[PDB]
Amino acid sequence: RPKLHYPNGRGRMESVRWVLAAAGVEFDEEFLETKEQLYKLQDGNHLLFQQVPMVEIDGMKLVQTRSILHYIADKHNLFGKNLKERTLIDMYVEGTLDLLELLIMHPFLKPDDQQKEVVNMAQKAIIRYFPVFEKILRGHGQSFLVGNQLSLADVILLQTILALEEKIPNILSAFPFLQEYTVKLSNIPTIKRFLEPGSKKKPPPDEIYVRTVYNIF
Amino acid sequence: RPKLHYPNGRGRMESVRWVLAAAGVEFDEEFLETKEQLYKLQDGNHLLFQQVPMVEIDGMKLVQTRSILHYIADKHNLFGKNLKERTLIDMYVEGTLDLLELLIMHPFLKPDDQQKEVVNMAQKAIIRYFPVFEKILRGHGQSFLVGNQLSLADVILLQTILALEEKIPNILSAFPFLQEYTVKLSNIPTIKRFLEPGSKKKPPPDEIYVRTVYNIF
Repeated sequence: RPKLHYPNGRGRMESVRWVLAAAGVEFDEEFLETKEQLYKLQDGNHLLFQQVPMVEIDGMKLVQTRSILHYIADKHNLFGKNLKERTLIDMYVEGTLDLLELLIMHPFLKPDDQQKEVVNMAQKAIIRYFPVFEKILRGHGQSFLVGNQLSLADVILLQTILALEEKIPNILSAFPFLQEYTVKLSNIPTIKRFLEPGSKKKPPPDEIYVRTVYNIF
Repeated sequence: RPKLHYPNGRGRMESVRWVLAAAGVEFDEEFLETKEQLYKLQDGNHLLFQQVPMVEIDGMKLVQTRSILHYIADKHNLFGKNLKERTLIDMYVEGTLDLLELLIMHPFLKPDDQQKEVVNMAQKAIIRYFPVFEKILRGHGQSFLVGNQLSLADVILLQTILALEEKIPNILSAFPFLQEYTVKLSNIPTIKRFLEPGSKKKPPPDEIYVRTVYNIF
Protein backbone atom coordinates (compact mmCIF):
# COMPACT_ATOMS: atom_id res chain seq x y z
CA ARG A 1 0.00 0.00 0.00
CA PRO A 2 1.69 3.12 -1.29
CA LYS A 3 2.59 5.78 1.14
CA LEU A 4 2.55 9.37 0.27
CA HIS A 5 4.69 11.91 1.98
CA TYR A 6 3.63 15.46 1.80
CA PRO A 7 1.80 18.20 3.54
CA ASN A 8 -1.83 17.82 3.71
CA GLY A 9 -2.87 19.63 0.62
CA ARG A 10 -2.90 19.42 -3.13
CA GLY A 11 0.49 20.76 -4.10
CA ARG A 12 2.30 18.71 -6.55
CA MET A 13 1.25 15.42 -4.94
CA GLU A 14 -2.20 15.78 -6.35
CA SER A 15 -1.43 14.30 -9.64
CA VAL A 16 -0.14 11.38 -7.84
CA ARG A 17 -3.32 10.82 -5.95
CA TRP A 18 -5.07 11.25 -9.21
CA VAL A 19 -3.24 8.56 -10.96
CA LEU A 20 -3.26 6.19 -8.09
CA ALA A 21 -6.97 6.63 -7.76
CA ALA A 22 -7.69 6.17 -11.37
CA ALA A 23 -5.61 3.03 -11.34
CA GLY A 24 -7.92 2.10 -8.57
CA VAL A 25 -4.94 1.76 -6.25
CA GLU A 26 -5.53 2.45 -2.56
CA PHE A 27 -2.74 4.20 -0.80
CA ASP A 28 -1.99 6.03 2.39
CA GLU A 29 -0.68 9.32 3.54
CA GLU A 30 1.79 10.69 6.01
CA PHE A 31 1.43 14.36 6.37
CA LEU A 32 4.01 16.88 6.81
CA GLU A 33 3.06 19.67 9.26
CA THR A 34 6.54 20.78 10.45
CA LYS A 35 10.04 21.63 9.44
CA GLU A 36 11.04 19.11 11.91
CA GLN A 37 8.98 16.21 10.64
CA LEU A 38 10.57 17.10 7.41
CA TYR A 39 13.95 16.99 9.02
CA LYS A 40 13.50 13.54 10.24
CA LEU A 41 12.47 12.47 6.96
CA GLN A 42 15.51 13.87 5.38
CA ASP A 43 17.56 12.88 8.32
CA GLY A 44 16.50 9.31 7.89
CA ASN A 45 17.74 9.39 4.35
CA HIS A 46 14.28 8.86 2.97
CA LEU A 47 14.14 11.65 0.50
CA LEU A 48 16.62 10.87 -2.26
CA PHE A 49 17.12 14.56 -2.94
CA GLN A 50 15.89 16.00 0.28
CA GLN A 51 12.50 16.83 -0.89
CA VAL A 52 8.87 15.75 -1.32
CA PRO A 53 6.94 14.37 -3.06
CA MET A 54 8.17 11.18 -1.87
CA VAL A 55 6.31 8.02 -2.39
CA GLU A 56 6.97 4.66 -0.96
CA ILE A 57 5.99 2.16 -3.41
CA ASP A 58 7.03 -1.31 -4.29
CA GLY A 59 9.67 -1.10 -1.65
CA MET A 60 11.02 2.08 -3.17
CA LYS A 61 11.07 5.63 -2.10
CA LEU A 62 10.20 7.48 -5.14
CA VAL A 63 10.93 11.14 -5.58
CA GLN A 64 10.30 13.49 -8.58
CA THR A 65 6.77 13.77 -9.52
CA ARG A 66 7.21 13.08 -13.16
CA SER A 67 9.36 10.20 -12.17
CA ILE A 68 6.77 8.78 -9.96
CA LEU A 69 3.93 9.20 -12.35
CA HIS A 70 5.88 7.44 -14.98
CA TYR A 71 6.43 4.55 -12.61
CA ILE A 72 2.87 4.06 -11.70
CA ALA A 73 1.79 4.49 -15.29
CA ASP A 74 4.15 1.81 -16.25
CA LYS A 75 2.98 -0.36 -13.48
CA HIS A 76 -0.61 0.01 -14.65
CA ASN A 77 -0.99 0.36 -18.33
CA LEU A 78 -1.47 4.07 -18.32
CA PHE A 79 1.57 4.49 -20.50
CA GLY A 80 0.36 3.15 -23.82
CA LYS A 81 1.47 0.08 -25.83
CA ASN A 82 4.37 1.34 -27.79
CA LEU A 83 6.98 3.94 -28.35
CA LYS A 84 4.83 6.08 -30.59
CA GLU A 85 2.04 5.88 -28.14
CA ARG A 86 4.35 6.42 -25.24
CA THR A 87 5.95 9.25 -26.90
CA LEU A 88 2.67 11.15 -27.32
CA ILE A 89 1.49 10.51 -23.91
CA ASP A 90 4.68 11.85 -22.71
CA MET A 91 4.50 15.07 -24.57
CA TYR A 92 0.91 15.58 -23.71
CA VAL A 93 1.77 15.08 -20.18
CA GLU A 94 4.71 17.42 -20.08
CA GLY A 95 2.73 20.12 -21.83
CA THR A 96 -0.14 19.79 -19.46
CA LEU A 97 2.04 19.88 -16.48
CA ASP A 98 3.21 23.17 -17.74
CA LEU A 99 -0.24 24.58 -17.56
CA LEU A 100 -1.03 22.88 -14.31
CA GLU A 101 1.79 24.72 -12.87
CA LEU A 102 0.10 27.96 -12.98
CA LEU A 103 -2.40 26.45 -10.71
CA ILE A 104 0.25 25.14 -8.53
CA MET A 105 1.96 28.45 -8.11
CA HIS A 106 -1.16 30.39 -7.80
CA PRO A 107 -1.71 30.26 -4.07
CA PHE A 108 1.65 31.68 -3.35
CA LEU A 109 1.06 34.82 -5.30
CA LYS A 110 0.64 38.26 -4.10
CA PRO A 111 -3.12 38.45 -4.04
CA ASP A 112 -2.86 41.31 -6.43
CA ASP A 113 -1.03 39.12 -8.95
CA GLN A 114 -3.37 36.32 -8.28
CA GLN A 115 -5.89 37.92 -10.44
CA LYS A 116 -3.76 38.77 -13.38
CA GLU A 117 -2.68 35.25 -13.26
CA VAL A 118 -6.06 33.76 -13.55
CA VAL A 119 -6.62 35.67 -16.65
CA ASN A 120 -3.35 34.30 -17.88
CA MET A 121 -4.30 30.65 -17.26
CA ALA A 122 -7.40 31.29 -19.15
CA GLN A 123 -5.55 32.50 -22.07
CA LYS A 124 -2.96 29.78 -22.21
CA ALA A 125 -5.50 27.13 -21.78
CA ILE A 126 -7.70 28.51 -24.44
CA ILE A 127 -5.00 29.38 -26.72
CA ARG A 128 -2.15 26.99 -26.25
CA TYR A 129 -3.53 23.71 -24.90
CA PHE A 130 -7.27 23.04 -25.18
CA PRO A 131 -7.12 23.45 -28.86
CA VAL A 132 -4.51 20.75 -29.32
CA PHE A 133 -6.51 18.31 -27.43
CA GLU A 134 -9.85 19.24 -28.99
CA LYS A 135 -8.36 18.61 -32.36
CA ILE A 136 -6.87 15.27 -31.38
CA LEU A 137 -10.09 14.10 -30.02
CA ARG A 138 -12.04 15.55 -32.81
CA GLY A 139 -10.00 13.82 -35.27
CA HIS A 140 -10.20 10.21 -34.00
CA GLY A 141 -13.46 10.20 -32.34
CA GLN A 142 -12.16 8.08 -29.44
CA SER A 143 -12.74 8.63 -25.76
CA PHE A 144 -9.05 8.69 -25.02
CA LEU A 145 -6.30 10.88 -26.13
CA VAL A 146 -4.08 8.04 -27.10
CA GLY A 147 -4.64 4.45 -28.26
CA ASN A 148 -8.28 4.12 -27.27
CA GLN A 149 -7.38 3.53 -23.77
CA LEU A 150 -6.95 5.50 -20.61
CA SER A 151 -3.49 6.83 -20.20
CA LEU A 152 -1.61 9.11 -18.02
CA ALA A 153 -2.22 11.97 -20.43
CA ASP A 154 -5.94 11.64 -19.85
CA VAL A 155 -5.63 11.77 -16.13
CA ILE A 156 -3.44 14.83 -15.99
CA LEU A 157 -5.57 16.55 -18.52
CA LEU A 158 -8.64 15.79 -16.55
CA GLN A 159 -7.05 16.87 -13.36
CA THR A 160 -6.04 20.13 -14.78
CA ILE A 161 -9.17 20.93 -16.63
CA LEU A 162 -11.17 20.53 -13.55
CA ALA A 163 -8.83 22.55 -11.54
CA LEU A 164 -9.04 25.23 -14.05
CA GLU A 165 -12.75 25.08 -14.06
CA GLU A 166 -12.66 25.67 -10.45
CA LYS A 167 -11.26 29.09 -11.25
CA ILE A 168 -12.82 29.66 -14.70
CA PRO A 169 -15.90 27.72 -14.73
CA ASN A 170 -16.66 28.19 -18.40
CA ILE A 171 -13.17 27.66 -19.75
CA LEU A 172 -14.41 24.60 -21.63
CA SER A 173 -17.27 26.43 -23.38
CA ALA A 174 -15.61 26.53 -26.72
CA PHE A 175 -14.50 22.90 -26.47
CA PRO A 176 -17.43 20.61 -26.87
CA PHE A 177 -15.10 17.67 -27.51
CA LEU A 178 -13.15 18.46 -24.40
CA GLN A 179 -16.48 18.79 -22.66
CA GLU A 180 -17.65 15.42 -23.69
CA TYR A 181 -14.31 13.72 -23.00
CA THR A 182 -14.29 15.28 -19.55
CA VAL A 183 -17.64 13.98 -18.77
CA LYS A 184 -17.06 10.48 -19.79
CA LEU A 185 -13.74 10.25 -18.04
CA SER A 186 -15.29 11.51 -14.93
CA ASN A 187 -17.66 8.66 -15.26
CA ILE A 188 -14.98 6.04 -14.95
CA PRO A 189 -15.78 4.44 -11.74
CA THR A 190 -12.42 4.84 -10.01
CA ILE A 191 -12.49 8.45 -10.97
CA LYS A 192 -16.11 8.76 -10.33
CA ARG A 193 -15.33 7.68 -6.82
CA PHE A 194 -12.30 9.85 -6.49
CA LEU A 195 -14.51 12.66 -7.42
CA GLU A 196 -17.12 11.61 -4.92
CA PRO A 197 -16.77 12.23 -1.19
CA GLY A 198 -14.36 10.68 1.22
CA SER A 199 -11.65 10.37 -1.48
CA LYS A 200 -8.01 11.21 -0.85
CA LYS A 201 -8.62 13.97 -3.34
CA LYS A 202 -7.49 17.22 -1.75
CA PRO A 203 -9.13 20.59 -2.01
CA PRO A 204 -8.04 23.86 -3.12
CA PRO A 205 -5.43 25.15 -0.86
CA ASP A 206 -6.38 27.55 1.91
CA GLU A 207 -4.57 30.12 3.89
CA ILE A 208 -3.60 27.45 6.32
CA TYR A 209 -2.02 25.14 3.83
CA VAL A 210 -0.05 27.96 2.57
CA ARG A 211 1.00 28.97 5.99
CA THR A 212 1.97 25.46 6.83
CA VAL A 213 3.87 25.09 3.66
CA TYR A 214 5.67 28.19 4.43
CA ASN A 215 6.18 26.75 7.76
CA ILE A 216 7.65 23.49 6.75
CA PHE A 217 10.05 25.25 4.42
CA ARG B 1 19.30 14.10 -39.63
CA PRO B 2 17.68 15.72 -36.63
CA LYS B 3 16.85 19.34 -36.81
CA LEU B 4 16.96 21.56 -33.86
CA HIS B 5 14.88 24.65 -33.55
CA TYR B 6 16.02 27.26 -31.17
CA PRO B 7 17.92 30.43 -30.78
CA ASN B 8 21.54 30.18 -31.19
CA GLY B 9 22.61 29.59 -27.67
CA ARG B 10 22.61 27.05 -24.90
CA GLY B 11 19.24 27.53 -23.27
CA ARG B 12 17.37 24.43 -22.67
CA MET B 13 18.36 22.90 -26.01
CA GLU B 14 21.80 22.21 -24.72
CA SER B 15 20.98 18.99 -23.11
CA VAL B 16 19.65 17.90 -26.35
CA ARG B 17 22.82 18.61 -28.18
CA TRP B 18 24.55 16.83 -25.42
CA VAL B 19 22.66 13.68 -25.75
CA LEU B 20 22.65 13.67 -29.47
CA ALA B 21 26.37 14.14 -29.49
CA ALA B 22 27.05 11.48 -26.99
CA ALA B 23 24.91 9.12 -29.00
CA GLY B 24 27.21 10.11 -31.74
CA VAL B 25 24.24 11.39 -33.73
CA GLU B 26 24.87 14.24 -36.14
CA PHE B 27 22.13 16.78 -36.37
CA ASP B 28 21.44 20.23 -37.66
CA GLU B 29 20.21 23.53 -36.44
CA GLU B 30 17.79 26.21 -37.46
CA PHE B 31 18.23 29.26 -35.42
CA LEU B 32 15.70 31.54 -34.13
CA GLU B 33 16.74 35.23 -34.26
CA THR B 34 13.28 36.91 -34.44
CA LYS B 35 9.80 37.00 -33.09
CA GLU B 36 8.76 36.65 -36.59
CA GLN B 37 10.74 33.55 -37.47
CA LEU B 38 9.15 32.23 -34.40
CA TYR B 39 5.78 33.24 -35.68
CA LYS B 40 6.17 31.33 -38.82
CA LEU B 41 7.16 28.41 -36.97
CA GLN B 42 4.13 28.55 -34.84
CA ASP B 43 2.08 29.69 -37.71
CA GLY B 44 3.06 26.65 -39.66
CA ASN B 45 1.80 24.48 -36.86
CA HIS B 46 5.24 23.12 -36.17
CA LEU B 47 5.42 23.71 -32.48
CA LEU B 48 2.91 21.40 -30.83
CA PHE B 49 2.49 23.83 -27.95
CA GLN B 50 3.77 26.97 -29.54
CA GLN B 51 7.17 26.79 -28.14
CA VAL B 52 10.77 25.61 -28.53
CA PRO B 53 12.66 23.40 -28.07
CA MET B 54 11.37 21.71 -31.01
CA VAL B 55 13.16 18.90 -32.63
CA GLU B 56 12.43 17.23 -35.86
CA ILE B 57 13.34 13.72 -35.57
CA ASP B 58 12.22 10.50 -37.08
CA GLY B 59 9.60 12.40 -38.96
CA MET B 60 8.31 13.92 -35.76
CA LYS B 61 8.35 17.34 -34.33
CA LEU B 62 9.24 16.82 -30.81
CA VAL B 63 8.58 19.38 -28.14
CA GLN B 64 9.24 19.28 -24.34
CA THR B 65 12.78 18.82 -23.46
CA ARG B 66 12.29 15.99 -21.09
CA SER B 67 10.09 14.44 -23.66
CA ILE B 68 12.66 14.69 -26.29
CA LEU B 69 15.50 13.44 -24.21
CA HIS B 70 13.49 10.45 -23.28
CA TYR B 71 12.89 9.74 -26.94
CA ILE B 72 16.45 9.86 -27.98
CA ALA B 73 17.51 7.89 -24.94
CA ASP B 74 15.09 5.26 -25.88
CA LYS B 75 16.23 5.32 -29.41
CA HIS B 76 19.82 4.79 -28.31
CA ASN B 77 20.18 2.71 -25.24
CA LEU B 78 20.74 5.57 -22.90
CA PHE B 79 17.70 4.58 -20.92
CA GLY B 80 18.86 1.41 -19.22
CA LYS B 81 17.67 -2.22 -19.60
CA ASN B 82 14.78 -2.42 -17.27
CA LEU B 83 12.24 -0.72 -15.16
CA LYS B 84 14.41 -0.53 -12.09
CA GLU B 85 17.22 0.81 -14.14
CA ARG B 86 14.94 3.12 -16.01
CA THR B 87 13.39 4.29 -12.92
CA LEU B 88 16.71 5.41 -11.42
CA ILE B 89 17.89 7.06 -14.47
CA ASP B 90 14.74 8.92 -14.51
CA MET B 91 14.97 10.23 -11.03
CA TYR B 92 18.58 11.09 -11.41
CA VAL B 93 17.73 12.97 -14.44
CA GLU B 94 14.85 14.90 -13.00
CA GLY B 95 16.87 15.83 -9.96
CA THR B 96 19.75 17.02 -12.03
CA LEU B 97 17.60 19.03 -14.25
CA ASP B 98 16.49 20.79 -11.17
CA LEU B 99 19.97 21.92 -10.45
CA LEU B 100 20.75 22.66 -14.05
CA GLU B 101 17.97 25.05 -13.97
CA LEU B 102 19.74 27.45 -11.85
CA LEU B 103 22.21 27.67 -14.58
CA ILE B 104 19.55 28.10 -17.07
CA MET B 105 17.91 30.96 -15.28
CA HIS B 106 21.07 32.59 -14.31
CA PRO B 107 21.65 34.85 -17.28
CA PHE B 108 18.33 36.47 -16.91
CA LEU B 109 18.97 37.64 -13.42
CA LYS B 110 19.47 41.06 -12.16
CA PRO B 111 23.24 41.15 -12.12
CA ASP B 112 23.02 41.85 -8.45
CA ASP B 113 21.14 38.60 -7.89
CA GLN B 114 23.41 36.82 -10.20
CA GLN B 115 25.96 36.63 -7.54
CA LYS B 116 23.83 35.46 -4.71
CA GLU B 117 22.67 32.84 -7.03
CA VAL B 118 26.02 31.44 -7.77
CA VAL B 119 26.59 30.93 -4.18
CA ASN B 120 23.29 29.16 -4.07
CA MET B 121 24.16 26.71 -6.87
CA ALA B 122 27.26 25.95 -5.03
CA GLN B 123 25.43 25.06 -1.99
CA LYS B 124 22.78 22.93 -3.59
CA ALA B 125 25.26 21.10 -5.62
CA ILE B 126 27.47 20.43 -2.71
CA ILE B 127 24.78 19.72 -0.37
CA ARG B 128 21.88 18.22 -2.23
CA TYR B 129 23.20 16.52 -5.37
CA PHE B 130 26.92 15.74 -5.61
CA PRO B 131 26.75 13.73 -2.51
CA VAL B 132 24.08 11.41 -3.84
CA PHE B 133 26.04 10.68 -6.87
CA GLU B 134 29.39 10.34 -5.10
CA LYS B 135 27.86 7.75 -2.89
CA ILE B 136 26.31 5.81 -5.75
CA LEU B 137 29.51 5.71 -7.57
CA ARG B 138 31.47 5.02 -4.51
CA GLY B 139 29.38 2.16 -3.70
CA HIS B 140 29.51 0.17 -6.97
CA GLY B 141 32.77 1.16 -8.29
CA GLN B 142 31.45 1.38 -11.86
CA SER B 143 32.06 4.14 -14.36
CA PHE B 144 28.38 4.73 -14.86
CA LEU B 145 25.67 5.77 -12.58
CA VAL B 146 23.38 3.01 -13.62
CA GLY B 147 23.86 -0.51 -15.01
CA ASN B 148 27.50 -0.22 -16.02
CA GLN B 149 26.60 1.58 -19.09
CA LEU B 150 26.24 5.11 -20.28
CA SER B 151 22.82 6.47 -19.72
CA LEU B 152 21.00 9.65 -19.94
CA ALA B 153 21.65 10.32 -16.26
CA ASP B 154 25.37 10.36 -16.95
CA VAL B 155 25.09 12.83 -19.74
CA ILE B 156 22.97 15.32 -17.89
CA LEU B 157 25.11 15.00 -14.86
CA LEU B 158 28.19 15.60 -16.90
CA GLN B 159 26.63 18.49 -18.66
CA THR B 160 25.69 20.13 -15.48
CA ILE B 161 28.82 19.51 -13.58
CA LEU B 162 30.84 21.11 -16.22
CA ALA B 163 28.55 24.00 -16.47
CA LEU B 164 28.80 24.46 -12.83
CA GLU B 165 32.51 24.27 -12.95
CA GLU B 166 32.45 27.02 -15.36
CA LYS B 167 31.13 29.18 -12.56
CA ILE B 168 32.68 27.40 -9.56
CA PRO B 169 35.71 25.82 -10.79
CA ASN B 170 36.46 23.83 -7.66
CA ILE B 171 32.95 22.64 -6.92
CA LEU B 172 34.11 19.05 -7.42
CA SER B 173 37.00 19.30 -4.94
CA ALA B 174 35.32 17.29 -2.28
CA PHE B 175 34.13 14.67 -4.76
CA PRO B 176 37.01 12.59 -5.94
CA PHE B 177 34.61 9.95 -7.29
CA LEU B 178 32.70 12.58 -9.17
CA GLN B 179 36.04 13.87 -10.34
CA GLU B 180 37.14 10.59 -11.69
CA TYR B 181 33.76 9.79 -13.28
CA THR B 182 33.80 13.18 -14.95
CA VAL B 183 37.13 12.61 -16.41
CA LYS B 184 36.46 9.27 -17.83
CA LEU B 185 33.15 10.27 -19.31
CA SER B 186 34.75 13.19 -20.92
CA ASN B 187 37.05 10.73 -22.50
CA ILE B 188 34.32 8.95 -24.38
CA PRO B 189 35.10 9.74 -27.88
CA THR B 190 31.76 11.22 -28.93
CA ILE B 191 31.91 13.40 -25.90
CA LYS B 192 35.54 13.97 -26.23
CA ARG B 193 34.75 15.38 -29.62
CA PHE B 194 31.78 17.32 -28.47
CA LEU B 195 34.04 18.86 -25.99
CA GLU B 196 36.64 19.58 -28.61
CA PRO B 197 36.33 22.44 -31.09
CA GLY B 198 33.90 22.82 -33.92
CA SER B 199 31.16 20.93 -32.00
CA LYS B 200 27.56 22.05 -31.93
CA LYS B 201 28.20 22.58 -28.25
CA LYS B 202 27.16 26.12 -27.41
CA PRO B 203 28.87 28.53 -25.08
CA PRO B 204 27.84 30.37 -22.14
CA PRO B 205 25.28 32.85 -23.04
CA ASP B 206 26.29 36.45 -23.67
CA GLU B 207 24.56 39.73 -23.55
CA ILE B 208 23.54 39.23 -27.11
CA TYR B 209 21.90 35.90 -26.65
CA VAL B 210 19.98 37.32 -23.86
CA ARG B 211 18.97 40.29 -25.85
CA THR B 212 17.93 38.13 -28.72
CA VAL B 213 16.00 35.88 -26.49
CA TYR B 214 14.28 38.80 -25.09
CA ASN B 215 13.76 39.81 -28.58
CA ILE B 216 12.21 36.68 -29.85
CA PHE B 217 9.84 36.61 -26.92
